[PDB]
Amino acid sequence: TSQLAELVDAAAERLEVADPVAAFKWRAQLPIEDSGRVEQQLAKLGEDARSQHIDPDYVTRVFDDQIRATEAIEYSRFSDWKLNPASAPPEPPDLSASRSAIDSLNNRMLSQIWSHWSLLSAPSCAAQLDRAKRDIVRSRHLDSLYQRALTTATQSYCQALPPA
Amino acid sequence: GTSQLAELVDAAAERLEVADPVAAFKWRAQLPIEDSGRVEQQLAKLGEDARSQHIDPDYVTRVFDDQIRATEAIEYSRFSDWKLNPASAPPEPPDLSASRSAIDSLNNRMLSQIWSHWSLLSAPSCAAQLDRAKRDIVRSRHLDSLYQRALTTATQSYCQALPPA
Ligand SMILES: [Pb+2]
Ligand SMILES: [Pb+2]
Repeated sequence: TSQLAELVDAAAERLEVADPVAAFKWRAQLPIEDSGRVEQQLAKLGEDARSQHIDPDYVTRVFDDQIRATEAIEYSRFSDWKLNPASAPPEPPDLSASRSAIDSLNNRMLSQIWSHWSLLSAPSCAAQLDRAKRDIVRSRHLDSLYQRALTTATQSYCQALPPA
Repeated sequence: GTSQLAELVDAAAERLEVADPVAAFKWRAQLPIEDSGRVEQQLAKLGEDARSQHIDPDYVTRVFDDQIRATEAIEYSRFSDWKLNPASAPPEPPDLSASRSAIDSLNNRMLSQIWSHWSLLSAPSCAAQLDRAKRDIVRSRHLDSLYQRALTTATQSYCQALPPA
């Protein structure tokens, strides 16, 4: 098992929430973009990082990637549902429920980042991440879109700097 | 041999291809893809255009509702792509004037073809001749899997229902 399996799995788990979020927005006719909200979600995460003495700029970069990957999945689903609306899940969970699940995933993600700091900042990170991704892509039989989204979500992981 | 519906299906496909410059503009301008009120205006004008040529406006409204949804679907797919890789979004894309003119011309080509092929669009042979036309235009325009799906959605109301006995 890759030593980055937990963090790449958490990334994938957070990507799973794009679908019910999209489903809800589709039915409610809400826009996918929410620049104000994203700006603020990243604010809290930055401050959480500072509290644990985790580099906030690294954290905000990673979560920005994560959020864009999620937005990409929502747009892809809207594309599919414009082509064939019958596919749109009729009774998705409330957006507030999805957002609370996301908040909890974020906390776990940040904890896994801190736990793996020495590895994320080590030269073996690129190799370990490619292995973690390859394993999870196969084991979850992730489709093309989710493979791409996972790449985007994890693209800044190995940018961590070792402690002073 | 060429489907009698190839000219119509080719216009539909060329009109779908306008999704690309339109999406690139909306992306840079930070505009959403959708606008229900805009689409209802566009559909209303198409109905008026149909009436002017004594084409069934309800039929034209259904066909163009499908065409517009299919176009939106392409626009959303590009937005997905550009969220994953923002550097791939076309930089400093041109404004929508060319796209506007193209859509006006293609709307007119489509409507005139619906009149020209009305008997076929109403006949049992429509389904197979639509299939033949789609195959021929997918090839001639080298349409990828996204545009193949979109062309299917755009043309799904072309063939009219037949008597049930
Ligand atoms: Pb580990
Ligand atoms: Pb899961």
